[PDB]
Amino acid sequence: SDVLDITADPTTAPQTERMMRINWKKWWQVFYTVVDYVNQIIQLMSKRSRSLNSAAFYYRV
Repeated sequence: SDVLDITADPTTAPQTERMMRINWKKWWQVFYTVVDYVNQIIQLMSKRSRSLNSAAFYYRV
């Protein structure tokens, strides 16, 4: 066999293959962190479901 022939680098865009892989790696990292932040916002917006009921029932002493 040999590594100088089996699908060499004629038009398989190998260099771009590795560069693209790195792009998805980072995009995913910032993506997981960005998505988490959004979840915190939602819960923060829906947290107003029974707030007044939490203080009235939590302050009944």
